[PDB]
Amino acid sequence: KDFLPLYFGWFLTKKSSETLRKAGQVFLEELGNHKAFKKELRHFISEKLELVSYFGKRPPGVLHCATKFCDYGKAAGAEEYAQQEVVKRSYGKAFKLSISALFVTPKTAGAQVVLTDQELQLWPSDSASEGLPPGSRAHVTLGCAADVQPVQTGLDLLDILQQVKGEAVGELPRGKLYSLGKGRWMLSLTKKMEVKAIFTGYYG
Ligand SMILES: Nc1ncnc2c1ncn2[C@@H]1O[C@H](CO)[C@@H](O)[C@H]1OP(=O)(O)O
Repeated sequence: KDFLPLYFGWFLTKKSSETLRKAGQVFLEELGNHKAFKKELRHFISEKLELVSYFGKRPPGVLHCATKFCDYGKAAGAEEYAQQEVVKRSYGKAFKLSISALFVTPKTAGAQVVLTDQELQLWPSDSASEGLPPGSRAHVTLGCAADVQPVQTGLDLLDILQQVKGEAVGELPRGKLYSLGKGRWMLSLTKKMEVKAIFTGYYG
């Protein structure tokens, strides 16, 4: 047949990618320098940690929010995903993604995406997902620790939302900082950030 992409997703514009990337960097700088984070460094790893370097594996270019990992058809449900009318119809079209929070764990750094009803139509329907609304996994990856694979980022977000399912420990310029234990951190943005993106397929 025609082989599918490596994955489908929304790919941020240059502009939006810059803006979100910087926001992520600033968050990492602020968080690592924050008194509340320094107290819990023993629950984060095994003197201050520079989190921008810790998350050394970062997206090189434009950022994205993946929908369905297809691995060129080899992944289960890949064909069944690509054949959908709403996918074929939305291919190449513009969307705005809403960023609700930035998060950090011992494994990944990322941004939480809250999909619109329309965008959720593009979310795949193939135990981490249990109990949470559809599309909760939706994220943009900002960084990964050396031996992590950024499939981890989605799992990390889901685990975090399973927790949030109390009171702020800190105040950052962009919002409230929450300490969720086990080295997990969440910045809830006072103002949700809007990024512009195009739905398409990555081949690489
Ligand atoms: N098993 C998987 N399930 C869903 N998405 C995956 C995946 N493995 C890789 N991906 C996504 O596809 C890319 C493969 O190069 C990764 O960057 C990852 O994007 P992500 O960072 O947004 O999660």
